[PDB]
Amino acid sequence: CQKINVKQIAARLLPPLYSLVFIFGFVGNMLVILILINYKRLKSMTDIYLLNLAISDLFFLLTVPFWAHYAAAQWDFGNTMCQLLTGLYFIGFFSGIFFIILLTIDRYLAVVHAVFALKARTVTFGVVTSVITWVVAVFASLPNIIFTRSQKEGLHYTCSSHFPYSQYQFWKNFQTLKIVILGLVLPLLVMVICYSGILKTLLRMKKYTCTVCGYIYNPEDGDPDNGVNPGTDFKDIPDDWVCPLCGVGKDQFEEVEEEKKRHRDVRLIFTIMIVYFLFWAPYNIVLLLNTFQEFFGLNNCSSSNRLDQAMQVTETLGMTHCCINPIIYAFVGEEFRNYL
Ligand SMILES: Cc1nnc(C(C)C)n1[C@@H]1C[C@H]2CC[C@@H](C1)N2CC[C@H](NC(=O)C1CCC(F)(F)CC1)c1ccsc1
Ligand SMILES: [Zn+2]
Repeated sequence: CQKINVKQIAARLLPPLYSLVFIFGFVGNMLVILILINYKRLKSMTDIYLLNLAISDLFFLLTVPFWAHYAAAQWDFGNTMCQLLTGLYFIGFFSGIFFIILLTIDRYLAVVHAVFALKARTVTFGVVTSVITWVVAVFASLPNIIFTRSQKEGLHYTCSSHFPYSQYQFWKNFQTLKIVILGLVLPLLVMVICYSGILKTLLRMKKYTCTVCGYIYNPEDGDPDNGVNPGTDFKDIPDDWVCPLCGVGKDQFEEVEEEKKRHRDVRLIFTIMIVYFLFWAPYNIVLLLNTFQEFFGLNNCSSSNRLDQAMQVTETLGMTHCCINPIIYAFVGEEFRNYL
């Protein structure tokens, strides 16, 4: 068996691709950072988390031109930069998802537990949680920065991670589960718990009109005369209940179209999380497949080279995501459109 040489392809394909993701990302993110302070004026907890999410992206973007040069030639920046850039990449990766989860839990706290929302959703506490988030991200990145060095291999310089020989398999497995759990498994649980909890709180809030007379059932008012307590969802009401005006069943009732512009905050943060999974989930799956190829997949010569190739391709897609977040704000968020 023998591995494949991708240097010839990558030295042609990666430098113009990376440079453009950089141009479009640096410009895109700086526009976001500026508009959040100079127009939006950081009024809520969302504004603090979205700001830090754009900083984590810029941190990721700062490393991009260095990767473009390394792909095209070699590592001409030394050891200091090698660790410092792999650092900003990891710190930028972890804090990025960490702030998306904090933007998810935030919407779960605003929709559900509305009484606790107004009580504990300050700008000062938002900054405090943000300081501790950037710290946790650093500690998560820390082992990966340490085992990264820039070494000369024959006539070429490299900037890669080299785990300790004696415990090579343990660090390979431990770092795989740390990236996969904190980047896919953990936020995926948060996306399931929160958004199903938000949707069930939203659903209760919907108003239903009688298609016969026009009676609008408000959940907040209910129907005490017939025995329907206030707050109760229309769907949750027994079928035997009739219209308090004409006397028709729940079947001859339709959903009132909603101006989901309150829920525009929920609709945007949902797109940030969903689109994060289109760029980062393919890499996270392949990472688990490549590390656990023996006893959990195909360990053969051909399949291993295919897995390593798929890992580079899917980490290239994941990297591209740092320039994608402004496009979501430009389309989903009506506020960003109003600035132009
Ligand atoms: C070079 C280059 N050219 N284009 C890229 C990407 C921009 C595509 N790069 C480099 C490849 C490397 C090294 C720094 C940064 C950027 N990448 C981190 C990978 C990391 N993954 C790992 O360290 C795992 C590897 C497999 C394992 F050992 F089994 C477990 C750990 C990571 C962390 C968060 S996302 C990816
Ligand atoms: Zn009626």
